[PDB]
Amino acid sequence: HHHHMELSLASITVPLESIKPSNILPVTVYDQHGFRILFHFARDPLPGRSDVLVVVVSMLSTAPQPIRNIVFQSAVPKVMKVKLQPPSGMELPAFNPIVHPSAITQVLLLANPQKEKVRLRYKLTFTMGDQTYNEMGDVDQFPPPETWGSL
Amino acid sequence: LSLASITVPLESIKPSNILPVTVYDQHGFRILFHFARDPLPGRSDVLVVVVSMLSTAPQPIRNIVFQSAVPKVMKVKLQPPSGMELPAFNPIVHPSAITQVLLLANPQKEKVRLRYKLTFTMGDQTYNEMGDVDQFPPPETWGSL
Repeated sequence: HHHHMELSLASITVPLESIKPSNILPVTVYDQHGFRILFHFARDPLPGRSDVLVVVVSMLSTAPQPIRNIVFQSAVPKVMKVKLQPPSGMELPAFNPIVHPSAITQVLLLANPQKEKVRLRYKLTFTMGDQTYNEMGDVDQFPPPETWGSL
Repeated sequence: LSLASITVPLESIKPSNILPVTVYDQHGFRILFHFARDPLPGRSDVLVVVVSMLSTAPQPIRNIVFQSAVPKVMKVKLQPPSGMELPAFNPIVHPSAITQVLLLANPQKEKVRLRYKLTFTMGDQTYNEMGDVDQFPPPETWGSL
């Protein structure tokens, strides 16, 4: 199964543009120093993947300073598998009212064949000004596995 | 001074290093104050504030009106905002924001305390919110942000 989940997650790239996010309300995973991480949920737009949850991670900042070398990582229980696709970028500019704000996106795929409730551990690394922060935390406000295919 | 004749184009504003202030934050709708100095060297007495409105809501927010009042010892003027609607938040594209320039005249250099009246609509749900903001930087530092 881990080999069948693994085989099913290998190679595949689900492009940002092909995802149709559900109105499920976004979950705010981190929100400190003007830096937030949000999770939007979507159905896997590829066939035969009702047991796969797509998570579009959005990283935003209203900080007065730039944020550099951003890396968001995630871990999950052995019964299921998570894969992160490369992020769109790794930096955010200081807030600039002249222009529209910016965002980093990162597509997460979560294969949960046994349809067990999801409990995710994240790790966040970012540099603001001159201190590198190393945050970690938990997320569990995921939509119920049985719906995943109708989001 | 009156702010009747004073205008500060958005493009001329340089963001300070001062931590912004979150003034409203409900239903995924946030209004933040970012401070700046007065590019117009008429005097050191006016405080420029850029008001940013951002939404992470899954529906659009329409009919957005941010108003403000201040004690009679000072004046406040709000230039026309960049818009009056925000789209539903959509992670597939870049985010959106409204901005509105707010000017504060405070010659007596007392502690600024402001009151806002924010109205907007989310679908058919209507919002009539009020509040206060009293975390402006000390007026002694308005000429050096």
